[PDB]
Amino acid sequence: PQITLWKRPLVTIKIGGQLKEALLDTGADDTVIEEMSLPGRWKPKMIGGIGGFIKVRQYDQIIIEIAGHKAIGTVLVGPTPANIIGRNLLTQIGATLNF
Amino acid sequence: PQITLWKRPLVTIKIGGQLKEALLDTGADDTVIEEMSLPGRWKPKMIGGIGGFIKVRQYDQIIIEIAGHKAIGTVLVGPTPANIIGRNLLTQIGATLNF
Ligand SMILES: CC(C)(C)NC(=O)[C@@H]1C[C@@H]2CCCC[C@@H]2CN1C[C@@H](O)[C@H](Cc1ccccc1)NC(=O)[C@H](CC(N)=O)NC(=O)c1ccc2ccccc2n1
Repeated sequence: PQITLWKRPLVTIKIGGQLKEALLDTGADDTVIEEMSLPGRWKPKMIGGIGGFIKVRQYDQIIIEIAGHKAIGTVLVGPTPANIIGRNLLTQIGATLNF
Repeated sequence: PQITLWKRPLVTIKIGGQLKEALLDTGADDTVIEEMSLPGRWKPKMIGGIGGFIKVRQYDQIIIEIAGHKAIGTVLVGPTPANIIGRNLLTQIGATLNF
């Protein structure tokens, strides 16, 4: 598909057995998902945005479907205002920015 | 060009006649540049990211070249951790996401 940028590039994702809407984000190194009760072990992390840092839980090898494309990788969970799909997963679904 | 996402999508911009590096950022509504002297009228604004909100100077109708493509639009100048080109200017240069 092709997604224009007139509006936020939101797509449906499936993670942890739940459907969510998430932003396809070339500016994000990492994938950050709003607080949800994912099972298993995690590692503490702090990540940096425009306004400072937030505390997140780092989960590895998380199964995650993005606009119908399967992916697996690291997902950070914590108190974000948007679910964001960053480059660690955008590469897995073969996304490019084109102009 | 077609830009893959294994690395940060950094390009050269020209703003105020000065060359800078900036991130092509589909997750950003707005374009935010580090503190600089910039010819133009500005008004105070607040914008949010992960981590919270910051104060910026909003400059409208600024000429900016992005990877050799012309845009003229709103640039926010302030203590951003990084120079980001958001959707307001990505749309001007005809950028899309593809997968
Ligand atoms: C997600 C994370 C891994 C932490 N990465 C980042 O946050 C990196 C950090 C980099 C260094 C600091 C400068 C910004 C760049 C790019 N960002 C990605 C970048 O795409 C980031 C992702 C994002 C989207 C929505 C909400 C929050 C955060 N967007 C932003 O920082 C832009 C800034 C702007 N235009 O005003 N924010 C928004 O466009 C935006 C939209 C909705 C919101 C609702 C509530 C609160 C804040 C909201 N911010």
